[PDB]
Amino acid sequence: GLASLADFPIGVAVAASGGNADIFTSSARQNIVRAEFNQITAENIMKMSYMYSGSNFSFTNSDRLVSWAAQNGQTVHGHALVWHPSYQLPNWASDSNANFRQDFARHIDTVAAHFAGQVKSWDVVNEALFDSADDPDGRGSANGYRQSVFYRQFGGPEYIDEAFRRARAADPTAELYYNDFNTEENGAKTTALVNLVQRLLNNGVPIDGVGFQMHVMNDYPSIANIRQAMQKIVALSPTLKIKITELDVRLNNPYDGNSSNDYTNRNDCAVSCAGLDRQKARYKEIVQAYLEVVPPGRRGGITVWGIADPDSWLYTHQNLPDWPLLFNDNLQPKPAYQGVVEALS
Amino acid sequence: GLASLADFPIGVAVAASGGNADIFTSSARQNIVRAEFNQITAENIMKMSYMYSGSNFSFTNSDRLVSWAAQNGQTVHGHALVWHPSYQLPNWASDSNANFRQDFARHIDTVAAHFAGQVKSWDVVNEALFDSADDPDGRGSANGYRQSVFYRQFGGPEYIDEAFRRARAADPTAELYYNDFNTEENGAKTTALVNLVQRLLNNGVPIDGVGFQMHVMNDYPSIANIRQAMQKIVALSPTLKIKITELDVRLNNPYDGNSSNDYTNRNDCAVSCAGLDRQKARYKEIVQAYLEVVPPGRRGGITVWGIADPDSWLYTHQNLPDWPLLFNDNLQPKPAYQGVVEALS
Ligand SMILES: [Ca+2]
Ligand SMILES: [Ca+2]
Repeated sequence: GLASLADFPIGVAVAASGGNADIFTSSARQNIVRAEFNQITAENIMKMSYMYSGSNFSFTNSDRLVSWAAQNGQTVHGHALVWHPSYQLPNWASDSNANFRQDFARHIDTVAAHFAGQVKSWDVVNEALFDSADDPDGRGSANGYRQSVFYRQFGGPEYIDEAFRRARAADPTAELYYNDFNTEENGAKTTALVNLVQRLLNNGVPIDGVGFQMHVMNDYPSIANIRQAMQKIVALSPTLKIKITELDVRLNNPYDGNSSNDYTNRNDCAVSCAGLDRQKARYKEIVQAYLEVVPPGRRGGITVWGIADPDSWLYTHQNLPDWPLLFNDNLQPKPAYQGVVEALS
Repeated sequence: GLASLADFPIGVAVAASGGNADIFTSSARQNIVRAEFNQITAENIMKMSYMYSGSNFSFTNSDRLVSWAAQNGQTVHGHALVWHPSYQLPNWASDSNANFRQDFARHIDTVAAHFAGQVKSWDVVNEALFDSADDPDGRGSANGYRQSVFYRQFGGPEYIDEAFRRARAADPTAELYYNDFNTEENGAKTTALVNLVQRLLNNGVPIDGVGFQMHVMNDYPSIANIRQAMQKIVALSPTLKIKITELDVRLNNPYDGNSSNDYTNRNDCAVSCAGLDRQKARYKEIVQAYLEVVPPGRRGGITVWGIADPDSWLYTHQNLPDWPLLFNDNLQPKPAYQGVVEALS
């Protein structure tokens, strides 16, 4: 399948929290992963709070998934050491906690050391950049940075340098990624990414690569913008790796000022519609831009953000159905799957 | 069923956009509606852009639903004449449209007149108040108002006055509501709701009632605050109705700073768990508060926001499973349903 077409990881996000998408329980999903992919990212269960039972570390459920990957031909991309959303914050990660920096170091040291040579790569820090459309903390932009509890407790972005350094000491074999979304738009957040990254390289911070989420729509951003965004990063260093971490492709755009081109019914694109054909071309042109802009030896992987459309976070979004992935509600390849094969080939 | 225990509308949101929850297609859902409820709101298909095919009005799909309702014992609550989210804006509702005010008028006048004796009540304006959590326009607060396209085009909140006057002229029998969420917290948004409603009452605007969406969690906000919030609005006018429009109850609170009390697994509360028992009590206490606070005669209805848990918008939220409604994944009544019957009894 897909993995055989590339010399770098071709990954998928897997669910492990019950219900239909559960990788342990869905032997049909297992067989797609075994046939098509060679790396897994935990969709949720390696997020920060999942490392804890109250205040003790607890790795039973995540060790389960990593041991599954190992026996099923998959490396694992660890997602994620440091990330802000309150639902996944350990209980220590509070403005009130005066031992915050200590508990922050023990987290990185303990988790990275625990998975030492069982995980290929980490999102060491995820989503550190201010995003106008996504600021739950409310605080607005601090020089390009999100003012999350980590920023607030460290007084600045130096929690980023510290997470890299600590992870690198704890596991000297792990590929260490900075990961974020909307940095492919080639706008203000892409510029903040380049400055973020230049600063870490200037400081001697051990970062191995930059992760682009790539949660895109069929027709936005344009690929010239995605191309340029990636080019700008590849230019920063002779060595720095580029990984597409979270690739999914929305047929619907609710931000384009045009409600007349929206698919509003679940039946619209269950078998055949123009949007599925554009989706084949859109997956194709992104994987092409990747191969063209990212030299061999610096390709960290392409990962798609789930197995089958009904598993997707976006199978609904903005009160609109969508069909964002390579496999359809029946676990059958979509024209999207072909676009990726044609690009990789 | 529930509707037989009250002398005000006992309603439910129904889906009609394909898949499992589609009311035209699920005889099992139809039978539940016929048994339990006497009012429907369309979850989606009565939103603004659904009234159009391109630039022309198209009432075909919404007429089918309204026909459905009248045939199966249901009144209809219209949702909504005026609302900001971009996914549902007709093509006219643009800063680039020199005819905005004309197109705005023609929308209200046409849709209201078209449903005139067919829909009992309207959300006339929905979500006009600024919410710190929910500002996609990016503009912040203008004196407690959301600076939506309607607010910008009017230079202020007088689009609200106009929408109520035009609905009243176009369908003089419809009960005319203002609807909003987080106004039950008794915080800053309750205070802005107070200003909003005072102003309309002051201007002589024909508002009939205030809707509380009531998207709550098991333990937040407290019913003391929910009680006082409603009291504050009942206090404004000797005749203003109160309606519960969008009631659902989350077991998971990912805002309480504790990731140790979350249910992370779809199986957690599939059969029984403590959250389901609290949920019975939560539904019960909210309906009791309603009955206590809102005089008979001023009771606009209680509506629950969907039929069965998997139909719910919150069946997943913040990456966590949830179980928000009165019927379970198997269309069996949950303890939630008893809490309602108890409060109504
Ligand atoms: Ca669109
Ligand atoms: Ca919680």
